[PDB]
Amino acid sequence: SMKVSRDKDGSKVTTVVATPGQGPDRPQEVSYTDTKVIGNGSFGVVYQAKLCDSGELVAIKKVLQDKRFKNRELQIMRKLDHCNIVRLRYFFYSSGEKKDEVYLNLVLDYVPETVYRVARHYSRAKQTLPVIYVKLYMYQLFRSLAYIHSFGICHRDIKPQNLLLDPDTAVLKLCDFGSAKQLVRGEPNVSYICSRYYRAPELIFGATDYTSSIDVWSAGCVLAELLLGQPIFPGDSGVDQLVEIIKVLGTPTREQIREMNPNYTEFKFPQIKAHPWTKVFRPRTPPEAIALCSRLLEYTPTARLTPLEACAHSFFDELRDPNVKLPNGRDTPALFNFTTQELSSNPPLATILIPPHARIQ
Amino acid sequence: SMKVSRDKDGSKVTTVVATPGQGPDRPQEVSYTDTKVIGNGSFGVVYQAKLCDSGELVAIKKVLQDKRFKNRELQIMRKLDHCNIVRLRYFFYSSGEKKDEVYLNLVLDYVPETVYRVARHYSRAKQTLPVIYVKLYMYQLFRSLAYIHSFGICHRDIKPQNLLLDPDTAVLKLCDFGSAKQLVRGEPNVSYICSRYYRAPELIFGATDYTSSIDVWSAGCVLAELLLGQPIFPGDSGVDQLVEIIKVLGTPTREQIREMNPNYTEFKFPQIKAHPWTKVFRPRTPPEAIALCSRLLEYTPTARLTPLEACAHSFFDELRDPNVKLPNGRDTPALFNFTTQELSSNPPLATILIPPHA
Ligand SMILES: O=C(NCCCN1CCN(c2ccccc2)CC1)n1c(=O)[nH]c2ccc(-c3cccnc3)cc21
Ligand SMILES: O=C(NCCCN1CCN(c2ccccc2)CC1)n1c(=O)[nH]c2ccc(-c3cccnc3)cc21
Repeated sequence: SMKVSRDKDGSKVTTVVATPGQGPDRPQEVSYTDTKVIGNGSFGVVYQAKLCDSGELVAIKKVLQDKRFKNRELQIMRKLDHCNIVRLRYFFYSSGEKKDEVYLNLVLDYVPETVYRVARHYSRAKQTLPVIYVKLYMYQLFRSLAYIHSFGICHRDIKPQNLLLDPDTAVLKLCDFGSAKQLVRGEPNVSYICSRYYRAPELIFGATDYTSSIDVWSAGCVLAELLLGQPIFPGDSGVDQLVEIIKVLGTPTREQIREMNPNYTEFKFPQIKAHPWTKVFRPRTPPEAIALCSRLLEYTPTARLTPLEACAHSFFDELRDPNVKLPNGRDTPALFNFTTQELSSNPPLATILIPPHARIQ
Repeated sequence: SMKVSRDKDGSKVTTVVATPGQGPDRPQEVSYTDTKVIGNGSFGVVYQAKLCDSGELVAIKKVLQDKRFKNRELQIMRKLDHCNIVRLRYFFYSSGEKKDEVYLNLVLDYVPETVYRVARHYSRAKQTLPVIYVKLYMYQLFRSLAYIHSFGICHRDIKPQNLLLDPDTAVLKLCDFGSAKQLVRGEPNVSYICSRYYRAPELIFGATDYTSSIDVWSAGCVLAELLLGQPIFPGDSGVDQLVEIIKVLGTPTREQIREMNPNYTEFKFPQIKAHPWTKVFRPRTPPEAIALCSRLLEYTPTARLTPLEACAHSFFDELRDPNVKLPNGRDTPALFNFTTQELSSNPPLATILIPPHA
């Protein structure tokens, strides 16, 4: 149930009874106005709304609730609390019209921009993003992957449209968990997840025993695209994307093929040597960025860095400098407030991850 | 070896010793001029050129040759001869500076347009291609699939970009055989072929025991797109594409899933009723066109029409009318010159496929 009403200016106000996303189940009376759509697609609509009291903007994600099982994205978002993941404020059920069908409404944080839109403005104007921002956005993405992976949860759809940005504060928040799943060893998972251009090679080869290192592949593809100004592995079909990977990574050995898809899909590729990564990027591209990519875009899934090991990479050393500032002069966002959960994959890395000036009493 | 030279007006002329495509290996001296790149991508470059002895335009596809095996696309082109398939006129090998790497060059026919660019012109102008042209193109596409399927060959990349058009003559020619493979029962094949928007469901579910009916699915996707003015099953991911398919066809039954990919990817889909096909298209969309789409876009790969059965669909009856003509006044191109090879899937169909007046 929801109660539609209005104000003196006919401004029109919706009031629902929602459950808070985190914390104990204490229903809340939430009133919002100025509902406008911000793109639909597949799952359903994603609306923007203004909360009547605080005036804060929020997002509402309206999808159709299956009456059999509870919604998997709901169950994951409720376990998550991290500064680089879009927060689930409230959720409530409703019905559009008659239908006899129930809708699930996820009330999330609003963030004005996406990496996709930002990187597209620079690419249209024949330029690239300032490396300080590429460091800041990549770091916060790797932080969010390290957090969700600590729970065994794989995003399975890392792409620039899923990376929200506050331009003022340089904050990045991972969004869209409608494909995320907990990966349990020995259970099979569908291989048709993840968007084209960002799918790991084991996904293209149809493997169903893939681990969380697919997200790291994807992130490596986001980084290279910020550096190149265009997708590094484009293609309208599996075969085309493989060709563009071979061009960069070289032909995969019989051993590397086994690590990806042990089924061996029974295909023979043209034998091309390894493109020296330094020849892939612009001349002034920082060597440490090229180093990070090569360690993320690996054939062998287990040879790829983990998210936590990526943050500790020398490419992010400038972020650990005590004097680092945003170009507009503000302080950087929270970068070093790691929890025990985040660090659980490798707690000794906090000797690098937490810089000395951050542990000053 | 290729001998670069010039004419006497300052034009630049290339002369190679090439092997005719469809014949005994007996190389000739071919010369051409006016080399223009018309697009590359993945495989390599695709030029356009003019034969010095006839001024005929030709396409040259240039790929890199693996010294291990022979090129699979060359081996297929040499066995194909159909009026709705781009002919391989000659082929020859060449280099390019040092490299120590050999390039294969396929001299193919030139056709000035594609179904993609023509479609895109009507879409941008908020019109739909007139149904006569949708019939003509779809029909010749199905003849070309009926032919190649009769050799057990699957194209595996049926999309509008690969459907060449001569606009004056209304001739369509299939092209790009760089993913084509003969499909033998019991041998597996890679599931990562075929462009997005046009991939059959068993491909999205990663099956490797698929048959030629993947091309028929792709064909129906072309048909729906020409009717609608945009792709029917868009999506940047397999999940996104399957949702668009569930929207139209309804939730696949546990039976239909086993027929597609018996492994069962292990996924649960939302339960959506079948969208009545007549509510997918514009109001004035011919019911026969909708009827043919429903028989091409089937979950069960064996429930789909074969290319030859689709040629005999009532949607193409106007093409077998003795008085049909093109909108520009010319006669329709070859449509009924079937061969035994082409009809071998189902010879009884000749009494429909070849009208009394041909
Ligand atoms: O997309 C989110 N902001 C994007 C804002 C970017 N412009 C969009 C609207 N406008 C514009 C658009 C087009 C042209 C011109 C102007 C101005 C800013 N989101 C949030 O702010 N909170 C979210 C929570 C979940 C999801 C989401 C995304 C995908 C799948 N599932 C959930 C998205 C957001
Ligand atoms: O595309 C073929 N005509 C299409 C011609 C259309 N242009 C003309 C216009 N425009 C352009 C206009 C102005 C400036 C720049 C460009 C480019 C496209 N082809 C033929 O005519 N013969 C073929 C044989 C093989 C293949 C092929 C393609 C891909 C993979 N493998 C084989 C294609 C053709």
